[PDB]
Amino acid sequence: MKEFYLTVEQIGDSIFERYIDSNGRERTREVEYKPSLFAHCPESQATKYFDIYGKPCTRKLFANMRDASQWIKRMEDIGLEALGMDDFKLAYLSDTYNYEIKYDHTKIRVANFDIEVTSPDGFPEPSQAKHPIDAITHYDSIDDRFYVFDLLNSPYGNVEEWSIEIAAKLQEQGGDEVPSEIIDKIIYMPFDNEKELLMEYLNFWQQKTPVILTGWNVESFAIPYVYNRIKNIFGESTAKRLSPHRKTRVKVIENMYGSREIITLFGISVLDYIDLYKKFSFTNQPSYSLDYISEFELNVGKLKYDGPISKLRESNHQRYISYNIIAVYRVLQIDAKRQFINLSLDMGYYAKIQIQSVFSPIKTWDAIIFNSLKEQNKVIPQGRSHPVQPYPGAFVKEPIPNRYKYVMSFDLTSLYPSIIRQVNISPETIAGTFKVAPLHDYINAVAERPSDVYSCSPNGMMYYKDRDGVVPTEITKVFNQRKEHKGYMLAAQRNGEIIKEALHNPNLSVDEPLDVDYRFDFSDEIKEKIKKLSAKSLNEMLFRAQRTEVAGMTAQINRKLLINSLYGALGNVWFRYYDLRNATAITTFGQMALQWIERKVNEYLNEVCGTEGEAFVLYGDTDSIYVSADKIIDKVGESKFRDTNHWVDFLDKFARERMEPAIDRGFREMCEYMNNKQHLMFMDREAIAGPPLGSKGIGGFWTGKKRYALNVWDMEGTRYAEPKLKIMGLETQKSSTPKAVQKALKECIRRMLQEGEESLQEYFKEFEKEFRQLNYISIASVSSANNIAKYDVGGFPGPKCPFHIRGILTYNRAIKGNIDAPQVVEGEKVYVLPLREGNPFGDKCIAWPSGTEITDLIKDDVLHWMDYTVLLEKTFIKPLEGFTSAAKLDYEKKASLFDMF
DNA sequence: TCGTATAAGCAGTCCGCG
DNA sequence: GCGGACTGCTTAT
Ligand SMILES: Nc1ncnc2c1ncn2[C@H]1C[C@H](O)[C@@H](COP(=O)(O)OP(=O)(O)OP(=O)(O)O)O1
Ligand SMILES: [Ca+2]
Ligand SMILES: [Ca+2]
Ligand SMILES: [Ca+2]
Ligand SMILES: [Ca+2]
Ligand SMILES: [Ca+2]
Ligand SMILES: [Ca+2]
Ligand SMILES: [Ca+2]
Repeated sequence: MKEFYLTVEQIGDSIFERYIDSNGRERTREVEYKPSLFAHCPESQATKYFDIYGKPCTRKLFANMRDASQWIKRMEDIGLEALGMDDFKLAYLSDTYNYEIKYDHTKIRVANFDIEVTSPDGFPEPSQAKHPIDAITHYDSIDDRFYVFDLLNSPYGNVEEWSIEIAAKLQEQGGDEVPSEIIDKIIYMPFDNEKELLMEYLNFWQQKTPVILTGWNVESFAIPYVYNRIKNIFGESTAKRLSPHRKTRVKVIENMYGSREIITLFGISVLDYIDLYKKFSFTNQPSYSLDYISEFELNVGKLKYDGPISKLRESNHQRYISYNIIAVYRVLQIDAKRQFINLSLDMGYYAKIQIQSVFSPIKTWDAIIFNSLKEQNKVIPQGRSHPVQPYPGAFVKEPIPNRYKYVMSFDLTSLYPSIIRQVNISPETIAGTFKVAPLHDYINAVAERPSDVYSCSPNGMMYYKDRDGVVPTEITKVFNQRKEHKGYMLAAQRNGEIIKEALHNPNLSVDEPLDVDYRFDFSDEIKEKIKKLSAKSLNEMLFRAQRTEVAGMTAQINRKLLINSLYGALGNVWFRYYDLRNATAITTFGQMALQWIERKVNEYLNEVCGTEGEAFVLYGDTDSIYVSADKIIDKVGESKFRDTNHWVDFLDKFARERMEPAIDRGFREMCEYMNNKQHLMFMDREAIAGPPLGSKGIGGFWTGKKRYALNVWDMEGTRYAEPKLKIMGLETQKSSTPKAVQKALKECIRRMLQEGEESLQEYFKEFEKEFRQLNYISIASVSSANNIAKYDVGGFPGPKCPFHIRGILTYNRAIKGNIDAPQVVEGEKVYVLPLREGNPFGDKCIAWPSGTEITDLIKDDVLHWMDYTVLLEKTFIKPLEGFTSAAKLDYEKKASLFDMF
């Protein structure tokens, strides 16, 4: 096999590299890597190294890395550019792995771990580590085993061994239902004392040293706790055995308001799954507890136990260990689904970076562009200091708030990256500027042509047309990878719909799901077989189709994230290629393109309908337009259509055969006007929306910018078995809105779009009547809680105190003196409830940590004093009134003359 | 919330608005 | 009570 790195570190003048050798063996080497850096040199001198602008460079080879660093400093003191890759370990990887890396994941040791710590006096601070570690479950991907380290004897209780037999049993037999598929994979090691537990853990760690280290909150909790606990018990040198090169750093993470400490373990790549989830999942969650996320991702039941977690070990050690094991498995189950580790390895090896650098697109892109340029003996510029400066972004059209019955939307593919490619926007392709007319003049094609030589953006920038810049070249590669995976995702989605249809008529028979690749559109043969399957097989196939879709989603959406972040990096001061001229060139062209095509689509439709000045485009945001199709439907007449799918097909065909060609012509003209290198403004039909044929549904509505709902029949070539609500921006989509309220509002919107006003009034009346029965958690609002101390004046609300922060202050007073009560963590989320006048809490709201039941001593009081009226008016009625007035509908039946009978 | 970007919505405080 | 000025938070893109 081809060799690949696992981890790389710089330690003084040595590179420490763990890698897989040609035989598949894990090795470690120390290399006295001599880095090269570059300086500009005279034109006369003959060399093979040039900077990105074609200026000649001389290579300076340093006796060691510290010399290179010292040189960079002296170059700053002199006031001269020190060119080249200043992160020497990236240069080492580039030198050592000068080919496309092909990695074998089966050879990479992925460790998933979780620890337990009993604590009476509240949260066990990792930096203190004052309490014993009494359980560690460590899953190893190479052995495929859960190693369980169990403390039998503690100052907080002596306990009996965990029993694998009870662990396996159903909860109905008094067991813990540890999943039967892992029971055989558990290696249980009980211990008489904490020191031997920890010593053995370290010896184990040494034998099976993680390359990738993950888990849930491992970076913020488990790793620092284990490290500091071993430190406190044995000394630093022993704690540093967690690093394979015996080097660690206490790393301070700085944010806006305060800071925390993590431990950097050299020669390990820590990918904390919470952090992976937050970056790559594209969710915003009310809580980030593992139970909550597991429930959301996997539909698994919450881990059940009585009493505080501080008493679970001594009261039920059996359950204590089993839940520790299960918590580790849950992260693996989430990864089997979401596949973020796979993604991180793909991105990391592609860029030739430390795998943990996938969190940073700036680092990812710096390394991709460096390797790309190195290939041509080109030399990257030095990073520079820049002041943070605002710059303009996308255009968003102000919609007329209204119902909109028939809507067809159109969307530009991967817009910002396409702009970069079309215009040829790169640090080294800048050709100069041209005198800019107001944007409106370009949109209406009355402005003078910017250039007859260069490719232009309406911000005034001109770019070379002779060759592609390194940014277009490298963004195109990842764009093309994204395209492949999105193709797989949509095929899986279309395949899902095929299964949902067949599920309407399941066969009464025993059979097995078809062995198929859901990444490809089902053939005719597969379609026939599906029509003959049982519901049990169809459901398993639907589950599998949907897992394939999710896998594709991860792969495609995060490649899209990476390429859109390359645009965003052009507007970040820490990026090597930071240039506000390039960032603005991109955003300004985007603005032009959307308004240009709006004008075009309007002109085209006014023509085919034989009108003038009619607004067919009702809305647009950044890269997408929404076309009112009412007139198109009316031109054939609703009565001519057999069913919903009939007009959906007709619109599909109108969009494909008539509008897209007009849209294409309009963008090709704009490409010529701007003299761009390559036409890449590809705008395709996205959504087809409208009410069910023969219903009183309104189809869709907008309330304002970034706030709308559509009843969608077809999305990007996926014809739904059942219409799908596409709701953007409205309270149903906000994590701050109560769960039960999101669900109720969503159903109000469903009724509006699919059934009409009367149906809506039916549902509202019932919800209003019954809502006081809803679980308090389901009707709690959610908010992040920043700067709690700032607004805390002697335990009371300071000036301008935010409503949710007031809740927390109320809560804090209610749990005063109690170090066992859950504390609200700064920067984390809270549930928030209003409180009726004259409650014992002494204020108008209370807040407690999200994902949790509120502590038992105040629960009854909260439940008794909860202000249901305020709750209803704020989270439900106000948003609903917003929706309905926008749509010219009433949620309550207005009195009429018929009330006389 | 360490980790690419801007546009823009709504809740809530504070206080004006004769 | 509603709006603007502003903070806080959260979406859409
Ligand atoms: N997370 C982000 N970071 C930076 N820029 C973004 C981000 N999301 C969107 N944008 C900008 C760049 C995008 O090209 C543009 C429109 O985005 P969006 O409608 O999500 O899809 P897209 O056109 O980028 O890809 P596609 O439509 O192919 O899925 O807005
Ligand atoms: Ca736990
Ligand atoms: Ca699209
Ligand atoms: Ca798009
Ligand atoms: Ca059938
Ligand atoms: Ca879009
Ligand atoms: Ca097309
Ligand atoms: Ca009480």
